[PDB]
Amino acid sequence: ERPTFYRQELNKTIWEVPERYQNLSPVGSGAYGSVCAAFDTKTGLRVAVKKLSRPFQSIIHAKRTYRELRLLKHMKHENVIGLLDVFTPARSLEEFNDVYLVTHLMGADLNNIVKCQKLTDDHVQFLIYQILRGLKYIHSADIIHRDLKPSNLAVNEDCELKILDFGLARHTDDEMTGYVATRWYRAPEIMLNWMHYNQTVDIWSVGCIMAELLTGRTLFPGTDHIDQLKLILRLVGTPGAELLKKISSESARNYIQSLTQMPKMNFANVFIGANPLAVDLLEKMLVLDSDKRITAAQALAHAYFAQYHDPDDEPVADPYDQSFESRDLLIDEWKSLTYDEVISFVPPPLD
Ligand SMILES: O=C(Nc1ccc(Cl)c(COc2cccnc2)c1)C1=CC(F)C[C@@H](N2CCOCC2)C1
Repeated sequence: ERPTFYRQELNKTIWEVPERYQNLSPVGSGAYGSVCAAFDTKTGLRVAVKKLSRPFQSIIHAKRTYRELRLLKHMKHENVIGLLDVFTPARSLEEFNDVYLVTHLMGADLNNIVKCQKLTDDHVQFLIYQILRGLKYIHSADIIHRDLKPSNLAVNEDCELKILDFGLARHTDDEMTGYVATRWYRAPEIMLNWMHYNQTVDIWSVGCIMAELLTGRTLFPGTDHIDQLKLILRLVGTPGAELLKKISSESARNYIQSLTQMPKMNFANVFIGANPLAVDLLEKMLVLDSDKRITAAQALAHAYFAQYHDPDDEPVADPYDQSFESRDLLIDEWKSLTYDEVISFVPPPLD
């Protein structure tokens, strides 16, 4: 009933995997887990196999593992990463210490593509169309990516795009400091802790990515947070009273009122020679007030995507029960939760 498992030490971590996974080759590790490329002999797919580093070490660890499983079990979209397989070598709940996730192997991101390929406006259209299509799906289930960047967008040779999160790491304070790609794509409200954030933080990141595809250059390469806010605000303008009032942090509100007031720039003179439709969409994405930002759903109807848009083939997600996000549980409760879900996984119909 249970497939047979086999052992292999790679980089002094033990991998126990069903025999159907062959030719395991390490691709990356990080505090939260290690990844291998593999060949699934049962489907003829090349796969990535993520083994979670100490999945139930803390409460906050055990919850995180439960969170990633649920997410990845829910996501079934062309432009979003799907789960091909999840497994444990544990034979019971008492043995359960280890969690392995299987997806389609990605190889080449948008950061590979913007660095090493001349992109036409049609290429930018197709790329941004697919992110927006994926985000419409992610957002309709109330899931927020929070970390959209070119290194989290997976792109094949026909320019076809999947949203994932490659992040194997902790997301600390220093990793966000300095001249770092980990902070260039973030919405200003979440970068600076301005207010309680929402879905539209993802849209900010899309406008950041999109700019970069049009110019082949980072839109906001801040040497630090404050220097990144000065960049942002130079492009889009210092806020007025209406937005100032919405920033819950009085301390941070006091800082943006220190700044010499600036008008929103002429985007057609920042983005010299762009499709005026690309320009227009950028101005409706890169809006400081997240209440005023265009949504994915509204963006898929923008004239800039007329060649791709089909309102009959841009689906929403199924209802996602996220009520667990507001419960306190013990490790063994998260672990058992995770376990039901492992033991319950039913494969994609081999498409
Ligand atoms: O992609 C995820 N996890 C994941 C889960 C399993 C694996 Cl194997 C991977 C890595 O895939 C690779 C690795 C190396 C080379 N090619 C492909 C990643 C995500 C985890 C999340 F918790 C969230 C998530 N994301 C949420 C927002 O919408 C998009 C999906 C994606």
